[PDB]
Amino acid sequence: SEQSLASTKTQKLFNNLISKEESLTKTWGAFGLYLSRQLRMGRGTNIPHFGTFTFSAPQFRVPVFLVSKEFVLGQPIKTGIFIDKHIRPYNVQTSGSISVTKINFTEIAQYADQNKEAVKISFERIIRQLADQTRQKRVVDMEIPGIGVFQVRNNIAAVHFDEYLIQNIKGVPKRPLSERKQKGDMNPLEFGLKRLKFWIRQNCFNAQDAFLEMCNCALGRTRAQRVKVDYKQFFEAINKMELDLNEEQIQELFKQLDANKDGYINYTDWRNTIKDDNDHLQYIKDVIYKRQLHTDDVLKTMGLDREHPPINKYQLKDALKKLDLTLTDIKAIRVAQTLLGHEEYISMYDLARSFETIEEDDKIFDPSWFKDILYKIKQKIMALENPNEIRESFENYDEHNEGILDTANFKTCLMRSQLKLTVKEINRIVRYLPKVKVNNIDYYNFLKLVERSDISEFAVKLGKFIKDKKFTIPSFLKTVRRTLTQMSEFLHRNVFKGNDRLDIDFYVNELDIDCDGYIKENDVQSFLNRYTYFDQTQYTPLSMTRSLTLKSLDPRTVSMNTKTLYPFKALSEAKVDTILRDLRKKMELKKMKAAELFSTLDADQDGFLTINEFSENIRKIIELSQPAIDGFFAYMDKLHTGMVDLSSFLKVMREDNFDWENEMVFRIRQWFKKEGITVEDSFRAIDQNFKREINVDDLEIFLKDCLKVKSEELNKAKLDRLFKLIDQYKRGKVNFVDWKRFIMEDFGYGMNQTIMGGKKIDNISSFDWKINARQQLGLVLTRRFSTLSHSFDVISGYRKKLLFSHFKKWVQDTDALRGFDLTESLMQELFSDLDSHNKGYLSESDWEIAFGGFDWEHQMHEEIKEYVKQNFKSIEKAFEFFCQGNQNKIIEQADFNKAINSILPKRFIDSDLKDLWVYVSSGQPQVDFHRFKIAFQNEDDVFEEKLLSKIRRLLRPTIKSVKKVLEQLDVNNIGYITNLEFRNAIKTLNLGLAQNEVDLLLNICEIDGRVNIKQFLKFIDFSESDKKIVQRSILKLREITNQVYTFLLSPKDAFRMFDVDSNGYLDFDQFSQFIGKLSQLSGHDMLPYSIIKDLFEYIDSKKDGVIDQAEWMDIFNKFHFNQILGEWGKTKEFDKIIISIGKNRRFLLDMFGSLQQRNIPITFERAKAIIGQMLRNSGQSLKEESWPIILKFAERNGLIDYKFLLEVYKERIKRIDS
Repeated sequence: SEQSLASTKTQKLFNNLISKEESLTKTWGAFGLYLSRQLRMGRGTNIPHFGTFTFSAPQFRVPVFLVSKEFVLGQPIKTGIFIDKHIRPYNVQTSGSISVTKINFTEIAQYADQNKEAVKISFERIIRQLADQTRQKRVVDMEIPGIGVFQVRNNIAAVHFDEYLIQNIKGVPKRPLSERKQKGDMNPLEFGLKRLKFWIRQNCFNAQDAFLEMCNCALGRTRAQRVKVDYKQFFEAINKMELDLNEEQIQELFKQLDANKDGYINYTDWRNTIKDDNDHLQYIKDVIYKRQLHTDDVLKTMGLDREHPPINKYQLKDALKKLDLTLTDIKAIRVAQTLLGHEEYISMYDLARSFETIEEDDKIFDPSWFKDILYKIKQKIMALENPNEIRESFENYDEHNEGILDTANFKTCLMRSQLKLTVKEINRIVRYLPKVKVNNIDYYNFLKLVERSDISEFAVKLGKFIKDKKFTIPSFLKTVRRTLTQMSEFLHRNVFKGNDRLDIDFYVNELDIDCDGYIKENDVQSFLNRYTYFDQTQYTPLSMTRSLTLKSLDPRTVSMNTKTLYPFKALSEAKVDTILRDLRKKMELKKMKAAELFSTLDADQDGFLTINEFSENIRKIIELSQPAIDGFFAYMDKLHTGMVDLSSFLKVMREDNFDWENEMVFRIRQWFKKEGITVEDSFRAIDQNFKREINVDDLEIFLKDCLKVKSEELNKAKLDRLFKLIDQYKRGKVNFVDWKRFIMEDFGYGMNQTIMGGKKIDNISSFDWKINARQQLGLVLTRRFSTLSHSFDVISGYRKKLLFSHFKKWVQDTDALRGFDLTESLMQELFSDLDSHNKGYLSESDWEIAFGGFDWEHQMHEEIKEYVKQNFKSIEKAFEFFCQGNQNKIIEQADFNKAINSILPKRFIDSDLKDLWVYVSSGQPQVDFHRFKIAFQNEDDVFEEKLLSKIRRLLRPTIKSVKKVLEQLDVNNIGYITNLEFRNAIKTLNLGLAQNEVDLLLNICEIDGRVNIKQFLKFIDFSESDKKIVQRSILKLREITNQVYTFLLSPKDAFRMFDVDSNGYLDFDQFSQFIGKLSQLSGHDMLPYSIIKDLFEYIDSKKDGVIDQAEWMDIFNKFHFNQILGEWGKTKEFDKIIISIGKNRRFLLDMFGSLQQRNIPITFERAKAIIGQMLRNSGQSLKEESWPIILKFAERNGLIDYKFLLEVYKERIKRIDS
């Protein structure tokens, strides 16, 4: 144990610490070797202050270590012994005359290669340290090298010796000395100034005119040149000058104007304060001010936006000429020069600041009010109860689903929404939305902008990366090549530098549609064209054979299923009707028929419709948004197979499933739960003809009888479908392996490698009929063609694309789907399943990926070796059986062929057998064992339930009636019997029950100290399933017993004869020769192996591996006149009568010769009367019905030839005696 080693290292560490180890280690090892030697010697080892090692008292003797009373002073330590993981005390004070020697320190010294005194000192250190522990530890365990662990617990001590040592020393104390010896050898102012200037420019007054003007306003019409204005006159003027200035602005303006600070504004101060700036720049500024133009409107009028890069003088004058239509180029250049100053470029912020435009208030997210309103609309949208209400209203107002609405309708939808948008905000938004078709707006673009790292971004970036540098898809593939890993590395190094290579793999695994590990042109095409639908995995209809959603798990080689692109969401019926009405009226205007549209939509003329082709084609008639087209496409494809054919598109223009079969699979699995019978028994429960094969007849019988399925619901088609679902190996007949794997296999562990020939796909049931049909397809292809390329070419008819017509024609004239009976829709979905990229056609690579993993020769091989492994205990018994008893232990072609034909009838033809020989022998004319090995490598309630089941099994062959015995021990017919007579009755039944379980039955049936009978009989019986099993075996057994009677006379005599070893028990080999002899004599065929083993298990009711005389009788006792004949056969009276007949042979010789000499024929009556008289003379009486067995066989032509009977009886005795 680890604790013992830890304690030993603890002792060593303490010793090392005290010293501050090798000596002590070597000393302990040497002492252990010495103890091992002496224990092998059989001599006791007495060591002072330890105790003595000795063997136990007898008989064999177990080593026992006695602890000395001086091992620990003051604390009594008792002598104990270890047994059964436990340590028990020992109370033997005598050594049983076992000579005991003292410890030899010189021997231990020479073993340890150290000084004898040193070894003694170390060993004494060991004893003292052990004693100190035992004083301080209640529990002590210490190991001895080559002996075991010295264990202490609760003041009880013993040593856990080595088990191998114990077996070795067993029997030593009785052998001579030499053998022991051999065994033991181990060799404000600014604003006011602006307002005053604004007026001065407004009324076109210069300094003179403006001065005279406000002088007139403040002081009336005056003509004096020298006019001075004080603060009060200036204020009343401001009131009369409507400058909209408050008192503070007025005071600041007056203070600034009064340059001399004399309290009066003379004309000198006003020339000093304001200068004539008659420039068009101030004109434009005044225009912006009076019209109250916002900044962004002015910018867009000039042709520039907030994000426009800095502009030079040329773009500046162009924008200015855009702003003012009347301005000339020279004036615009002057204005641009003034604006720029000494800078080559003017920033747009500088331009806006200089223009003194109006900035919008309450900006939160972006200086542009357009993005501000977009963000506010967004926040309200996810603040809605339904964020999708706006798009629903937009679609409702779009009667044609064009995605396009005029200004009026888009306006109306804007007002009618809850967005709480003002009319001014609403009409401001529209003016900057792009206008398609003059007066129409695409609201999907608006929704995308308002809404505005994943698979979509990765696909878009990859597409742009491909497009920018002008590479076609094969050119891109070749450039990358200059597999998944290379693609990932190239993407990480050339495109997505900012993403981790792990994320690059995370995207490339989605780039691999076909999941073969290789990215071809089709993968890139599908990924670029239909990437948008990678997030509709929540809408696939879960056929519960396939469960849950599973992602790209970054497979090593173990791949997964496909949850990928499709437009699965569908429009509702009313809107589909509206769209159909519109499209049909446009077609009627076009005068273009339905089937004409159907052919026209099919661009590639393949007979089907795909989402890419439809989306690119239907838009050429009616403008439809992506959601509308996708939904109507989903509505058409009720099969959801990725294609829409002529018929379904007619029907939309104008099913069936497999839930029942898998549901029955679950129900059958549940019904197995209650039974408790084994897999072999439940397999026997179906095959009622012992045919080992559950054909359609056997399956339907089991279905309608047990499962109580209505006969109206069972037709050939679905029964064949269920049978094909069961049949793993597609053999048209279900053996033991087939049904066993049907019942046992788990759904979610990917055991379907055995089906798909090594290819693994997880979370897909092996029992899905799609995969079974694929397996049948692959096996037929491998059987009827050489190379998959050749098969692809011939099926495709030397074409590059395989259409649905070619495939259905080939399966029809090939009968490859016989037994599945798939309908047209089912064939369409199968062809869809074969198409991984949903292109509507299969390429050569598709064919190879779909069927490359199947090999009928290989499949043949693993099926054969699986059968061999399961049905033979070892490879040796197998090889011996296939040797057919050959004395050279080498299997020639004929022997192996015969073995294969017998073991698996009708599986193979001569060519298959020759191929088997070629495969197994590797071209050698003979096969040996090495080649064969290589080629073929309350709890009580359940306890009583088990015991009752065992007793029901054991009472099957007992001919004695339990009721009869129970009544015979019930004298008064009261119905209660006490324990003693119940025990005697159970013994009389001779059920071989051990005392513990008969006491268990006593506990079961104990009521007030008595056992009750009627309810006991009610409790133990035969179940319906057991009765059905029992009824099955008579007919085979009845004819076997018929042959035994006719040829082997009686079963008892045949049992005696074939018990060659004379142990009273038969193995399976003697039984094999039993059927061999019976078939040879009877002229019937050799019964093959599995029927033989099943009959052997039926006869062997004890499961002990052998058949005794009792079971041999009881099984054969089951087949009134014949019943009593079988009864008397098992009796001691039968053999006693034979012996009494045979002991007097000479008497019958003389008597029969005397009758013959008197010309008296020996008929039946005379012989029977004489034998009865002889039996009466010996005190034996015989029943009249039991005469024939004694006499019928020896009769020839109606006469009894005595010599034949006498000789066979003599042989009978000669066999019986031994």
